[PDB]
Amino acid sequence: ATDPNGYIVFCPCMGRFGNQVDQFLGVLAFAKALDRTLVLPNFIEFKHPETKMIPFEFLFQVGTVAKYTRVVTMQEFTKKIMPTVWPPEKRKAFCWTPRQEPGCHSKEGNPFGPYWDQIDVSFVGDEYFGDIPGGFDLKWLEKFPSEEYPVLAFSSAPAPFPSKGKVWSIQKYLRWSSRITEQAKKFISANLAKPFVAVHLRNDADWVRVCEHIDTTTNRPLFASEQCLGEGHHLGTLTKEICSPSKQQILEQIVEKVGSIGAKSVFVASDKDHMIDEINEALKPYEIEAHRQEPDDMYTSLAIMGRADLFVGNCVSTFSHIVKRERDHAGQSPRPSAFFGI
Amino acid sequence: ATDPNGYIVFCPCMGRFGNQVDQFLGVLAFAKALDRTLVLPNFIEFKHPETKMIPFEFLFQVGTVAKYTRVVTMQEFTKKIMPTVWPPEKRKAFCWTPRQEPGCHSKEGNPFGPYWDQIDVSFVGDEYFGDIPGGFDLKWLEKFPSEEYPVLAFSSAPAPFPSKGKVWSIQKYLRWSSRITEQAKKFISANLAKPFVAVHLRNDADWVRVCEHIDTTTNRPLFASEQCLGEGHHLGTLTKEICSPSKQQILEQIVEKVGSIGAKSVFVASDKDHMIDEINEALKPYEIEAHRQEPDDMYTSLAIMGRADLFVGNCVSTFSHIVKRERDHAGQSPRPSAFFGI
Ligand SMILES: Nc1nc2c(ncn2[C@@H]2O[C@H](COP(=O)(O)OP(=O)(O)O)[C@@H](O)[C@H]2O)c(=O)[nH]1
Ligand SMILES: Nc1nc2c(ncn2[C@@H]2O[C@H](COP(=O)(O)OP(=O)(O)O)[C@@H](O)[C@H]2O)c(=O)[nH]1
Ligand SMILES: [Mn+2]
Ligand SMILES: [Mn+2]
Repeated sequence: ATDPNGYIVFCPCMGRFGNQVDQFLGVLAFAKALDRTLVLPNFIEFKHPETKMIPFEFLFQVGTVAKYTRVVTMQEFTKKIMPTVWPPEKRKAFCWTPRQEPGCHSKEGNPFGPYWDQIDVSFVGDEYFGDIPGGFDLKWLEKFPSEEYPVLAFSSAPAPFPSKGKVWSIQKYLRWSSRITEQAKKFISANLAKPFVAVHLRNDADWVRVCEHIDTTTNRPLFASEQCLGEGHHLGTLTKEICSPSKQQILEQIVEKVGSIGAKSVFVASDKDHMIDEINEALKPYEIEAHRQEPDDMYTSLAIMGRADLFVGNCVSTFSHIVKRERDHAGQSPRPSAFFGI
Repeated sequence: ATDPNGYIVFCPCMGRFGNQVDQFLGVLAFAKALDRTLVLPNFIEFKHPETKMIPFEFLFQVGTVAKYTRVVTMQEFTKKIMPTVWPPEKRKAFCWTPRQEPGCHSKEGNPFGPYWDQIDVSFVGDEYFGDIPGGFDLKWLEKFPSEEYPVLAFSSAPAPFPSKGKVWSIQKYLRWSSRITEQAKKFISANLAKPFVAVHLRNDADWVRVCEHIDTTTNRPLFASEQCLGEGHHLGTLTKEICSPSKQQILEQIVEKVGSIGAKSVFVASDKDHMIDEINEALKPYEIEAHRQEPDDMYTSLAIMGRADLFVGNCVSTFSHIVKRERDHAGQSPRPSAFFGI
């Protein structure tokens, strides 16, 4: 049987993987609060000639996320549930309010178009929820009953971004697929003498520009920055030094952390410059080396960093934030983490 | 001296004139609640080779709107206030939350680009307000103090659409410019024997398509439809017959209303087909005629309809809704109105 309360389906249609996971935690909480089954999203990759959709279960374990709230895979929804529960005629798009005729416009642009195209979904009308007192920070049952609205479909994730502290613990329920876990275990065993320090070096050209725009006087959250500076930055000011450490600062801090734990190796995950030769020179006095995956597979890198004896991340990066939350919440006790410039 | 509490400036960047006015009422209420001076928006026309900005005071009287809340013209803001109060470096865009790197993207598309271009404004950073409990349905003072944030700038009007019943009475404070008022008075005196019925015929091709999409089972508000069917349509179901009356239905109802008030003329405002010859044939038994402006000037048409002995509008149209609110609220007592199919 299908869920009498109905379903929620959405596109994680903002940003790259760290942003998608950040909003997905909020959506999980939203679905549980509404008591509707969540269709697990396809994640989205952009580093290809075309946008590419990745099934949830390629990356994470369905069994584990189900321990938080009721879920179904996109494949089950698409093949088994949709045809009778949600036929083309009742496929309505849900959004906050009409936007610039005025409506949700759920399939314009990228990845909005390709995401819904992938599952052969087009929308035939709009439903608005901006007038519901409190929005999605959980009337919804009053406004959208299951019989007429079996599926709530959102082209934008119905979740805050950046994520609120309240949902960070939901990362406990995102467990890497067995394939990724095994790839991580194998790389560690073959390459990384323990204890090892794992570091995230976020350093592509677009990033340095993001950091150089930091306005220290207004000191607002930027992406994941509350993971080290607290809600609304109550613990301090976000600086360029934290957002984009100098090569010198990276080396000094890696060497310090190697010393602090008696590390026997270093793992580096990077979007661009892994600094392997530079780190290796700096580590010569300790007779250990830094190691990277070739090529650098983002998911296996996240998994390796979650398994590290010590993780040093980038406080602003939502990609680092995945690792921080996993280390904080996957187990019964947190595994230690630090951040550059903190 | 300038307002120590600061300013609000915004683009009425959604839809045509009826939509812009509908959101402007909500923005007026918002500015009064925040106790900031409102920069009066340029309105936007699209029926030209390029988007065209119209100063507020070309259409409405500054003196009258000021009786509701503190306001300044765009010209005063732009020439006298902006240069010292809000220089390029502190021009931040305000939006609900980051949108697809993630941010407000306040100048992408049309009329967003041309609107801010017109006043030589570019933005250098973003501020978000989605995390403020209750949104803009008036913490704002706590989050955005006047000293650092002298000007809150919104690329989307910080107001509901369609407008809520609570702000409809603000139309009392939108009084046509003396130029428009005089044009209306002259047309009435020269052409329209009293008492006269004024009708709004919304009938361009795009409109009939809007109406044909009506889902009577879900019966949600569509544009201005709550002006005749009440909040959330508590009074009835929106039909195609109400949204887009047949020519036959238009004629029958005009003749009925002419009879009801002993009308000595009819005025027709239309976006497309004024039906003058057809209405004239139908009015032959009464020996009166229907009259239109050539060309049909939308603002003078609104003003004429506000002055009519009886107005028959289109319940779905936000353009008709301007007339309904003016007739309800400009004076001490409402002037009578009706709608096709109601
Ligand atoms: N491979 C690999 N790609 C990365 C790394 N770091 C950042 N990227 C890439 O750039 C992206 C990040 O944008 P998002 O994860 O949203 O993280 P933020 O942009 O860091 O908040 C990440 O999905 C990968 O695609 C890494 O360590 N490895
Ligand atoms: N001139 C003239 N233009 C009209 C009339 N009615 C609708 N239009 C045009 O089509 C537009 C309406 O879209 P908007 O006013 O937002 O009204 P809705 O689209 O009717 O909610 C209106 O601004 C004019 O530009 C009319 O009676 N006269
Ligand atoms: Mn990013
Ligand atoms: Mn319209």
